[PDB]
Amino acid sequence: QQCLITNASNKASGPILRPDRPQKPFDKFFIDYIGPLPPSQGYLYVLVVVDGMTGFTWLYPTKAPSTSATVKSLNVLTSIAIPKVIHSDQGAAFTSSTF
DNA sequence: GGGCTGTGTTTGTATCAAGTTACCTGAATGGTAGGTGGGGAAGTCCAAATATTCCTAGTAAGACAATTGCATTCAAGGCCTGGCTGGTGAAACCTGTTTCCTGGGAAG
Ligand SMILES: [Mg+2]
Repeated sequence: QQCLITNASNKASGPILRPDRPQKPFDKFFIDYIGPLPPSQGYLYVLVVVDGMTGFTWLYPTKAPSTSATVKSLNVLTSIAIPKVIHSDQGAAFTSSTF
């Protein structure tokens, strides 16, 4: 067990999966902060909410990727309509028990 | 002559600290190798200190004049002291919450 946890596999994973598109908009949002960018107006982080139906991006810049900076960023966007599913990454701000 | 407040002397216990230690880790030491910093010796040049006089300006002084400063008296106001009332500050009790509090940890 000194040689099992250092050598890496020479066996690639198989074919990638293409999951199907949803059949309506407002079904899957794919959200991920970008940044730290170069600063402007006291902003560094930009929430990016892509619709999984189309590609229709939504931008909601914030000061710092906290939980509450995301929550008010979607209250603008939940004013439009309500999604069923929101995908993300396992972010520092999304995995919080508050969010 | 008397009085008031400060002061002192003695006791008990609670609290605070003194005590000794157990460990356990943090840190404190020992032995070494390396390079670097600094310390030391030198020199041409550099800046200040002196010896001088000279002249001049203001320093020093003597006189005078008048204001100010001082010392006293006057007048009363302001503040200190105390007899009193009560509203809050503090000490003891209880806690939930909040924040930290480094510390570790995950994830983008
Ligand atoms: Mg990301």
